[PDB]
Amino acid sequence: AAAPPGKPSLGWGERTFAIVEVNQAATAYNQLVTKRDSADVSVTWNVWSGDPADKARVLLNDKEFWSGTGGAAGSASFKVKKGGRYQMVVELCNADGCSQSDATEIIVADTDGSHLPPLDYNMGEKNKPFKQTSGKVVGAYFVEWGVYPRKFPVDRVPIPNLTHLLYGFIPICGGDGINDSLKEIEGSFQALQRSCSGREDFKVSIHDPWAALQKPQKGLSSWNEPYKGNFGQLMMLKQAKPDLKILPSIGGWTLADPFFFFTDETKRRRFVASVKDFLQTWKFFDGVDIDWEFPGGKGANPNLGSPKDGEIYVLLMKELREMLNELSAETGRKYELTSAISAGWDKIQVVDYSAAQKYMDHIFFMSYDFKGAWSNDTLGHQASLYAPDWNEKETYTTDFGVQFLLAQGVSPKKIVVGVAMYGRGWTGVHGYKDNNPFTGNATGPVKGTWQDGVVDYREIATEIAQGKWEYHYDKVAQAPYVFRPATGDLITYDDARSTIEKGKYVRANKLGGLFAWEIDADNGDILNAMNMGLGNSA
Ligand SMILES: N[C@@H]1[C@@H](O)[C@H](O[C@@H]2O[C@H](CO)[C@@H](O[C@@H]3O[C@H](CO)[C@@H](O[C@@H]4O[C@H](CO)[C@@H](O[C@@H]5O[C@H](CO)[C@@H](O[C@@H]6O[C@H](CO)[C@@H](O[C@@H]7O[C@H](CO)[C@@H](O)[C@H](O)[C@H]7N)[C@H](O)[C@H]6N)[C@H](O)[C@H]5N)[C@H](O)[C@H]4N)[C@H](O)[C@H]3N)[C@H](O)[C@H]2N)[C@@H](CO)O[C@H]1O
Ligand SMILES: *[C@@H]1O[C@H](CO)[C@@H](O[C@@H]2O[C@H](CO)[C@@H](O)[C@H](O)[C@H]2NC(C)=O)[C@H](O)[C@H]1NC(C)=O
Ligand SMILES: *[C@@H]1O[C@H](CO)[C@@H](O)[C@H](O)[C@H]1NC(C)=O
Repeated sequence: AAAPPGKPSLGWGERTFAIVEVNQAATAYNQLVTKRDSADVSVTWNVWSGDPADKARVLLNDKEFWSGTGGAAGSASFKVKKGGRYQMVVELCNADGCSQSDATEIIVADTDGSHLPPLDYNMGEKNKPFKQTSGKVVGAYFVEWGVYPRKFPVDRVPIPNLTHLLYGFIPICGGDGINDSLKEIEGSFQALQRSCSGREDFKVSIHDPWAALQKPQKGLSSWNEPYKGNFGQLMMLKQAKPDLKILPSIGGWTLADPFFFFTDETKRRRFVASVKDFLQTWKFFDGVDIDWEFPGGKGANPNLGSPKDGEIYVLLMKELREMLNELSAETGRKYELTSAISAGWDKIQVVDYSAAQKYMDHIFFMSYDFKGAWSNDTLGHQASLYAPDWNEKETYTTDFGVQFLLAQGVSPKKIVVGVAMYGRGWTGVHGYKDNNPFTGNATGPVKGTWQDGVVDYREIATEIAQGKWEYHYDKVAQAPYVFRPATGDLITYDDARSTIEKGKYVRANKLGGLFAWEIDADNGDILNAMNMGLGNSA
């Protein structure tokens, strides 16, 4: 006896939608992104000779999203708040029974990666897979510019082997006076201004929208993937490892300048609000990393810095945490507040980290760049654990900084020790005593991989193997270095031996773990060492 309505046939229209719209052709951030709180779906259907007064429903994965009459040649529009891949069906009803259209798939995109398959990886180069068993922090920085000459997109990141991924860097909008430090690097200040065009200063932006959201990378080349570039892959990343913490790092050396204006409480509040907006917009992020270099000055800008920064650093941490607290209220998620701080005691002394730590999850202790080509007559270890035998009252070492930091009353668990995946070096090192090249003087920077005076560990590791270097290991300082007595070339770096030693130090002293700058300069050796040295499972 049953005679349901005719089978609805879905008309043609849009099949992909986005809760957060991204303009694939925008240079400015304000034109690049619009966050909506829901997407907006439309479906057309048609039944030749039907009863328009029948009942109609639109079902996304067998759940109701709309309800009306439709009947014969109908139409519906409704709002979807959570992204994913949905099977869409139109259902017709009369007094006998119901009819279901054939399913059509739709993509509702959103920035927590819901619409995306998991970013998958293969261990590359010397990486060996580990399990994060130790409960220790194992972090690494990923630079935005890595996708250009460096050829290191997100998919080359060995994500079984990390607990934290720091994205460097996120800028703060500012022109002349605000962000002058960017001018030492050609194109970059200008690149920022184009990005922040029409944007209030002291809000956060994206330094390179192309790299971040528009560049095609593996898995996202199709002409309408809502999100491509770096952010796109990072979304797929949280989908392979939902527990891997991905933090946006704000500042760094050449972007830290706006922080010195946060003495102005009005500007600070705008900033914190913009970070809140940033996280609601880019949901794959898990909180905030602050990289102000440095509170009190002595960073890129020789004209910026005040003792009054130590107190600002703590109020920024208080207000940021409070923002994340109400961000958690609305989203039910947990967020991390972290920060990268100097390992020099004279910069540490500026801030009361015992005062700030109650707001923070972790402190990434920049225990590298202790020495470099910025000096011809202060040669030494760039990232050593202890002072060298030929200079016992050396204050710029991992150990000294950590002890100094703890002495403020910081809880050892929050301190995450830094490891260098790069070398700093010199050339023309002459006039040294006792076959120790550090007692002499250089005539300039070593020849660098990308930049002068800096060398990727992969480059160093490979050339040591071609016999192009004299390898030595300071067993007292716990740091390696290569030397070339001919040309007078000298390079300080971290290798797997010093890195395992930092691991043993972290564990002996009940520290938080290790992190590395920067992930692309490693061949796998060092991250293997970090994991093997913190007690993780192979
Ligand atoms: N005693 C002090 C010394 O301490 C001091 O030395 C300083 O010590 C600190 C210690 O903390 C060092 O800082 C640490 O290490 C890293 C760097 O080593 C720090 O990172 C900083 O952050 C900023 C973020 O903006 C970095 O900016 C980026 O720098 C790169 C250059 O490598 C730029 O490259 C340019 O990229 C653009 C595009 O993005 C390129 O243009 C593109 O070209 C491609 C080609 O294919 C094309 O397709 C594209 O269309 C086009 N867009 C352009 O050609 C590149 N030049 C990035 O753009 C730029 N964002 C910055 O590098 C880095 N400094 C980190 O904070 C910290 N962990 C200090 O670095 C060190 N200076 C010394 C100072 O010498 O003084 C003593 O007194
Ligand atoms: C390291 O030493 C080199 C060479 O002594 C310095 O470079 C020279 O700087 C002077 C300054 O006018 C120039 O006349 C020379 O041409 C430069 N180099 C050479 C090879 O002649 C360099 O400035 C020193 N670096 C630091 C950080 O002190
Ligand atoms: C290295 O440079 C310092 C700078 O003052 C100088 O005093 C010293 O004599 C130099 N050493 C050699 C071996 O040239």
